[PDB]
Amino acid sequence: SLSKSLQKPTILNVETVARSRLFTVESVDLEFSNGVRRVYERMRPTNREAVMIVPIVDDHLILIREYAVGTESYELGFSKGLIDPGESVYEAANRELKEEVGFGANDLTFLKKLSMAPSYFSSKMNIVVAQDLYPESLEGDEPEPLPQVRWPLAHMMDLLEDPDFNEARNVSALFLVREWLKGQGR
Amino acid sequence: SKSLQKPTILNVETVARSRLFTVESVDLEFSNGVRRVYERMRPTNREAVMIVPIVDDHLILIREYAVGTESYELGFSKGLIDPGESVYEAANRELKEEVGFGANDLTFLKKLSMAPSYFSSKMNIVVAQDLYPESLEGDEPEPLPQVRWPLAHMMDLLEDPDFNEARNVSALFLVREWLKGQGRV
Repeated sequence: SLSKSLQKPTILNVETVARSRLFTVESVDLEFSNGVRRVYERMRPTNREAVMIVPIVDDHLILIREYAVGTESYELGFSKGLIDPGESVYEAANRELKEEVGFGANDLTFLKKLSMAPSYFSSKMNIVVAQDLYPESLEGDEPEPLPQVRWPLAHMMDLLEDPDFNEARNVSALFLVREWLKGQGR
Repeated sequence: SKSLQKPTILNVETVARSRLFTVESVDLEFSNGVRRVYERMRPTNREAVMIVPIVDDHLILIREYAVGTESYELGFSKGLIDPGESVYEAANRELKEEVGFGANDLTFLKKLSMAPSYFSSKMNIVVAQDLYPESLEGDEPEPLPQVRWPLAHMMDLLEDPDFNEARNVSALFLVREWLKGQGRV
């Protein structure tokens, strides 16, 4: 038969089937274009977005060490947080830097927006590069201080040899910033 | 300056369960005495695999429905590694189920975590070459349209929002780096 365009399935029903303090899982009844019915599960859709900041000062990246309960270990990577309602990406980035690393930035650049496993989650991550930093601290919600790690741009790619850093958002960010740095040749 | 001391886990408790999700509440005591109750997805040892097939200087991508964003993604074939399978074996089987091809040359490029703050799952990236026809039945509810994308313009994928997902992006850049190594550019 004739090749045809994509046709999204119709959502027959959506029901909350489990809720924790931070998670709300929904059961979604679907009917695909070919009439096949299936029940999928996903995290309740939200429009709350995240921001990840990549600070560069004196030819070094500023990374942080942060506990992750999912793996029960310390990850090495870029500062991340949520964009509060009403805030632009630049504003959330500046606020998160101040709260996590004690600096604000006069030069913030929005490089890319990414989704993460959209089959189950609808969250987006905005990658921002921060330069021309100045000291300024804000109170965050971290239970413990976030140790900072200065990493030379010239050896940026060595971060891929550290399993504590090898997380999809960190790796995507690393390569996107390097591409951007090439643009201006710095 | 003091060394890193992981918080101590005082208590773990299942607090919600769905068909595919089991959320745990974790009581923590950081080394500075601060106490917090974090929530996470029950830790698992099960791993995923993602395959990047290359044929005649082109990437083979697939379009697949994602209920979380209620849209069609454009990207690499992904699946779960079955217990007892190596990454190579899982990659070959998934290729077969999803694109109808097996591969004689499979290379394991990288292993990545995904939001370790709440999940503990790993994603293995495998490049597949020297393909041959061979189908296996998967459990997909509808066919997965295939899209051929030239290696010479692989970075243009970053201009398609249907493709811009952290795992696809990481794999794209890692495969490009690897291609450079064989002068495939």
